[PDB]
Amino acid sequence: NERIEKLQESWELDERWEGITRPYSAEDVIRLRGSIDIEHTLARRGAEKLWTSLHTEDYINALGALTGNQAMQQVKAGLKAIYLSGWQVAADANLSGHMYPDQSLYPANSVPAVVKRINQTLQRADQIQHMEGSDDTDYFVPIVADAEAGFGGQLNVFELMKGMIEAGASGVHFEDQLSSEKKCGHLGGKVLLPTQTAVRNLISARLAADVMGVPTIIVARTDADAADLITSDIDPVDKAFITGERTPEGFYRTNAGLDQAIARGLAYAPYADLVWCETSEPNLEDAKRFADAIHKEHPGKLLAYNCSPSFNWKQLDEKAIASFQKEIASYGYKFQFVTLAGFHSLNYGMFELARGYKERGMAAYSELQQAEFAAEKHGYSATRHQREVGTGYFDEVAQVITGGTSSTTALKGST
Amino acid sequence: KNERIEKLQESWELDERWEGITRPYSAEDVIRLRGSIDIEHTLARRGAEKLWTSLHTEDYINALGALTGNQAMQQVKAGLKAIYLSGWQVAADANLSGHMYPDQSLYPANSVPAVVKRINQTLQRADQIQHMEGSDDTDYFVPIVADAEAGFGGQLNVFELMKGMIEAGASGVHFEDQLSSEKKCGHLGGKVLLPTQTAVRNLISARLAADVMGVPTIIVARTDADAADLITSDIDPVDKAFITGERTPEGFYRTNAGLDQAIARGLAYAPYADLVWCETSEPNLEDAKRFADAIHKEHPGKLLAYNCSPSFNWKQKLASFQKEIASYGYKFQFVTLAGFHSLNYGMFELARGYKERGMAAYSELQQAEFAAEKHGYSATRHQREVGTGYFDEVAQVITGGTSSTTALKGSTEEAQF
Amino acid sequence: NERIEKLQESWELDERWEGITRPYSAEDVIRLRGSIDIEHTLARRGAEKLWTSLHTEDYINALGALTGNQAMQQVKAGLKAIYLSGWQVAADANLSGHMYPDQSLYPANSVPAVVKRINQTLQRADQIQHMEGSDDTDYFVPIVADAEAGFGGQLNVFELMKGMIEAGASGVHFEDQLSSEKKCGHLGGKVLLPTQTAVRNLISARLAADVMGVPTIIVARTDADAADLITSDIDPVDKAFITGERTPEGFYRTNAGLDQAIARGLAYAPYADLVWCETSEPNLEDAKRFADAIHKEHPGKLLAYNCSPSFNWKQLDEKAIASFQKEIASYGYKFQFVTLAGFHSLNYGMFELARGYKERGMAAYSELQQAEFAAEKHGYSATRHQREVGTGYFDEVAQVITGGTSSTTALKGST
Amino acid sequence: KNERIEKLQESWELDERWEGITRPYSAEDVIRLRGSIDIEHTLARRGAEKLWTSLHTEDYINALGALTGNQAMQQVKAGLKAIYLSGWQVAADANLSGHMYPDQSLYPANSVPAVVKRINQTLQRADQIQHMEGSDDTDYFVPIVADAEAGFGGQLNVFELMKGMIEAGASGVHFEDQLSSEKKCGHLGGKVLLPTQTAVRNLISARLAADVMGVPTIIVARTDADAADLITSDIDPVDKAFITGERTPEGFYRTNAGLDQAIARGLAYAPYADLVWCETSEPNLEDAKRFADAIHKEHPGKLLAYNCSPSFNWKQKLASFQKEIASYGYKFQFVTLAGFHSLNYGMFELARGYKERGMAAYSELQQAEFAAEKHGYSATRHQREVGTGYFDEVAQVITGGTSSTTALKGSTEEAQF
Ligand SMILES: [Mg+2]
Ligand SMILES: [Mg+2]
Ligand SMILES: [Mg+2]
Ligand SMILES: [Mg+2]
Repeated sequence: NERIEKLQESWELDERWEGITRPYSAEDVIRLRGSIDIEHTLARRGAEKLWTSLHTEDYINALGALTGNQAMQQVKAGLKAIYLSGWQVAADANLSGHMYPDQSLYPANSVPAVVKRINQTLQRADQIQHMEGSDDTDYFVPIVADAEAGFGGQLNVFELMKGMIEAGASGVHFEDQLSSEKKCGHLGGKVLLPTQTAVRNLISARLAADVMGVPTIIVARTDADAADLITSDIDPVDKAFITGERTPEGFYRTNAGLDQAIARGLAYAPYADLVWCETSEPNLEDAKRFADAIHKEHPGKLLAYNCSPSFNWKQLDEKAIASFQKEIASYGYKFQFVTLAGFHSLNYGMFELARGYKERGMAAYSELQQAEFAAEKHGYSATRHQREVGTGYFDEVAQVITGGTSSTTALKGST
Repeated sequence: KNERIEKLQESWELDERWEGITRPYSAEDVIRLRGSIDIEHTLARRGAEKLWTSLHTEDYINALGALTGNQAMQQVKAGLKAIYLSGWQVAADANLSGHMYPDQSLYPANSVPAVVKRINQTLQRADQIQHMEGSDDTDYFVPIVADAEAGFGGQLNVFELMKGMIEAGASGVHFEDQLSSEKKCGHLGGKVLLPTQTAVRNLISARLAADVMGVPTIIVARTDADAADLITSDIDPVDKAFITGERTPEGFYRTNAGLDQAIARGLAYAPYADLVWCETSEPNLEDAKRFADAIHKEHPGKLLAYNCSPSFNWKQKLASFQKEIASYGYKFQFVTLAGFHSLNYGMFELARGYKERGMAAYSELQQAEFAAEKHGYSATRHQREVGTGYFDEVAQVITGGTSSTTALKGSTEEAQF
Repeated sequence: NERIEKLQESWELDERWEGITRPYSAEDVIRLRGSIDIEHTLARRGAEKLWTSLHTEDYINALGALTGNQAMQQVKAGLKAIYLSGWQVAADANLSGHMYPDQSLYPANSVPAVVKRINQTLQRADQIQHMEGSDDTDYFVPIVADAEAGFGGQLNVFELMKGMIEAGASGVHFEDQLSSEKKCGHLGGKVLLPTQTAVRNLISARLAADVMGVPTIIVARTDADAADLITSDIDPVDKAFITGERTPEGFYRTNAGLDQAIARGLAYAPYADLVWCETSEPNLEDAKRFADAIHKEHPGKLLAYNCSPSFNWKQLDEKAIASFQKEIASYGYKFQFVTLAGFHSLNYGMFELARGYKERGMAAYSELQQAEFAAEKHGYSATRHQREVGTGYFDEVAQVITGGTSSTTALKGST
Repeated sequence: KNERIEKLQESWELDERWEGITRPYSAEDVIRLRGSIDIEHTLARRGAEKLWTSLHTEDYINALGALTGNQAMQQVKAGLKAIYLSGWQVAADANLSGHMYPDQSLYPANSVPAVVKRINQTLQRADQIQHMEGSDDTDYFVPIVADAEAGFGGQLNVFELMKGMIEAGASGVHFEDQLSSEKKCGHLGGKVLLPTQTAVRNLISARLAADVMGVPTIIVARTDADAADLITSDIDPVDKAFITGERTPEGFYRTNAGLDQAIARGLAYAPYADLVWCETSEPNLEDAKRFADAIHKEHPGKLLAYNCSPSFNWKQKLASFQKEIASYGYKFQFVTLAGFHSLNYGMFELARGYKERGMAAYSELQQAEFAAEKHGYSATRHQREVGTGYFDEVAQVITGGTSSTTALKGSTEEAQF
């Protein structure tokens, strides 16, 4: 009854949970935890640090990362969150090793492997700085990871959520698409789950976070803006949008648009810490519309916005773009992210370098290196590549093990 | 048995591929170790045949380090004729432990083979998108040259590692004469050489594995003996010329590190490898010429390999470097850590841009990506790049074309691109 | 047009494909293969060897294996196929490392990792025998692997099938359950896919087998015997069984039983090489019923039967059990398998050994060892444990590399 | 900094845990290497504390090799108080390459940690099923003792491996004094010893890693020097007593293999380990007594570890063996390859049964499983065993109990069991 107490208590009495329904008991959670409590330091400090930041910052902008090096540069650049894109993992970082489109094709433990990758890189960055006493950068920046539609049912979602926390994610996002026909937000052929089925996914995620004993941030996303199909008419709430027309597959045609997005947003809002409307373009008016509707029933709900590379941020005007993030943080969009920054950064950079190189050999490469040296004074250390990867950290381990007598120390003698 | 031994025996004596190569074992030994069936390894064969051919056809072949499928994919698209696979890059950002490590054989031994397989599956999906659309004649199956470090242990770990590289579809593999338990990056201190006889055993085990796998995989013998001023032992008469007599606390022996200790190693290894690589501390034309001249006196025409390392300050303005050393026999040239510097510098520049100017910094990259299209860059159309069109073609074939949930038709990539 | 030829030809003209519909062109397959052909020796010889065996044997009985050692003993015992149970992988051999029930909880590339495991063990067994010339056992025995419901949609099935072939499976089985609510055949709460959706999975698998250029054997399984729920009324064919009643989730109540099993079996039969009816008990009468109905429309269709450890093969009579397999091979069930033999073999053996050991120490262990020695003369080599794992094979590699001068050879000096 | 150094410094000087243990490094060094935060490792701590406690409380602790969660799970259920994790078994049937290997460090170095994590996740699910039902008071969190072989390389690979073991929730880890590139099973020929100073460095690196991970993980120093008649080098004065002068082609040195070379190693290692293990070629009571007496003269009460190996013909009928050697100080006793013999013999007996008598052979096993239930065997009810009841309880909590698709109600395990 005492482990149940120090849980039921926190719910009642913690501002962290104001405007959050949990339609299970603290008795249920402790029945599923098993007989002991396992601490998850990284995911707990993470969840706490992201929650603080979202209330103490004007807003928090992130870029997608599909490597720990990529995330380490985000953090050395001064970003205060990391976005783990399911698209990017599908494209270049999943456990199958295949390039896939964004249709839940990869094995469901792929994203959590990348979260652990990122945290292990950040820890090494922290270990190097600590040993040196060379700077006071907090490398443990919260990671917000894509759980797509949970890769199947309520129990897959549960397992996935447990995986994300084990890995040490600070926040996870679930979308109201059908796992079986899941797509990129900015592709056609999207299929919605009944509102109740999307709400059961969100309860599942939170119950998983409760069993793991961690206040992980849960983002509810809706695809209901473009999505004009749904799997069932079973929820009265959705009958308001169905035409009655049906595809061969059996799915139901629906009136997509900001109305459906808004219907989902208010339904999911009592079960999420942030709400996120996938949009087909970066329309300020629609962002404001979407926000207001949520805020009427859910005053000061933290909202999230995908500043998508699937948009042409130029066909949009130049001064509007410089001010977009500040402009939408205004409406309540306190977590903002460029989903595919890492994919475009990675492909653009290697294509331009390989072409410089094919055309002009090491001259081309010396342009990167020189660009690297000029960037040292701004906090780019990766130019000194052996230090960046912790060659100095492992030298110090060798000196401690050998009491200083090692002749095979790496850094002294290096060229 | 005599059946399979003879196809093998024939090819060893007839194919110009194995000219100037010794095998100190027999076809009978190879078939004894193979098992009762022959398993085909299509991409490893086609790659080894293509890489060899292009080494005897091009002025030279120049590569960059790839640490992801996408990176390798942009290298092919831009016109490069091989992919270098850096174990350093894998240590740092792409190994199966998920840790950031320095170049010291700390990662799990099957890591580079995993990245080889990744790269190959990316290239296969790139071809499949091209094939389906009949929209270009690009060969996306370019040879991968993979880092086997010092083999992660002895002669059997080398055997296993060499087999892994080939199953994953590597065309070339390099082994270095360092002690595995003390392995380092070429450009760090505290390198410990293996006795020469021991370095020769590893290249022999490497050739046994490729013969057993029935694939003519390229082997690059690498020596670290330019900067490495320790050897595990005085057992090999050939190494006594360079041993000072001084021992370390650990029991290692001091050697006179230099170009001569490298020339000694290069000539020991040249019979047992298809290319030879001397690691160097600076881009020195006269060391490269002397090392080449020393190798060509005993193996005229021997293919040589040069690491144009990012550990050097490319401020040698006396470019024209690749052409110059290619004229000395250096046909395979690669910038080991290109992938790490590209990825790392790239995100840092964008992230700093982003902190400062928000979505304006993102717009600049998009608009640089559109500008690269005339050069043949397609990743700005990213749904097509990762094969959304290919999986809609799979969907349409399964449903006979009634599929309602096809992806591209009604995507922001149709309207806005 | 010539790679299309040496495909369209095989279909028309190969007995292997008699009574098999492919509702796509050879043009479609070659459009998806890409520009070259990759040989898969193991999966091709496998598919050929299993197909031969099923026509040249009275029938083929298998046991479930969740390790390569387990499969090596099956083969040294004289079995001619191996059954890769999705249940067992869920229980003790999946890439997540968790014990799960049989509800598609594990990552979707888990089963193909176990097929590659098994083939790598068998190859080592073949390499040892070859080197020695000590016996002529064919260790490359066909593996028949569980693809559950494909872990999502038509494209997951496709990817999974490709995975199974890459791994070197000789046969794969897909079931007409909903991936999202998938269960063990012998559990409650089963949910059927529309017949057309189960038929699209099977086309998907075969198209994948066609792109991979391998005549992989495809088993269609139905859960329609116990399963009394279905996801949609969209297929006219299924309206014959729905009551019109609906659960909260939205699913449709159905009249389960041999009639529904038979409806699915004839629907799936033109798209599969074997048909398999999951049954709630080992009823000879129902097995015969099921067979006859299939054979009327599909004369001499190869059928498959799960002799399930979920049955009490004793509450069944003793002489009926000794003759069951021969009895049902009679009706056309030429592929028969004990799904969970490996799970029960593994848990029973370790529990009885640990208890013997707790009670009587090394005396207990010497009973196993003595049981092991008596079993040598029947073809159990694992008693000589260093040879079993290829210590001799790697010694011979060391002698070849060193030209015989090795002083660190393993076997000479062994105790 | 002084904060964290002192909790550490305190515990080293006060806790009876570290009595008779040297650290040749400082708390300051440990905190310098940790990073800026303390990460907790619950199962590694609770396990190390439980294993230590039970080693000072029980006549002795006896274990069998587990190579799967299920196997470990049956060992706990049957009443055993630890699980041995064999690297040999992992080589053979349970490593991350998926190959069958002999005991020679050919598998990927993160393999045993993966099996440690597997076993722990199985035990966690076993507890969760027990907890949910309030149906027994069994402690399923029994200490796992894991094989780190010779570390897969040098002092840094040992450091990394020791960290992996702890993250995965190992309670104890053993390191052996063999050369990694030549590692063997204890009972094969061609074992090559590391110089003593080198074996000591590895146990020091092992303790640094556990101190840095802030967990009191048990370390077992193992010596192979009873049968191993080669050493890599003559560098260590302590080893000159046993070196004959004869060198091998490879440069290894001949040593006088025996109990004396083992006693020399055991006493070198005892200061740097929590238990000491002498590998032996036969179950000899007088060697075990002499080895124990030699260790207890310098470290009275030192905990000792005995491998009751399946490589021996248990026909020593002069059982009562475990009690006898436990009386000599051998508190941790384990049958390394039990899991492999259990799994292998078990399927072969069943498969031969099955070829001969079909489903009658299966019925016998079922009926043996029912007979074991009175002893407390539950796996015959297999849907419950793998937690079908636990995931139906998860389903009911998510749906508030309207779930139609719960699994057990209307299963053959309800009716027929
Ligand atoms: Mg996504
Ligand atoms: Mg390297
Ligand atoms: Mg199954
Ligand atoms: Mg071992």
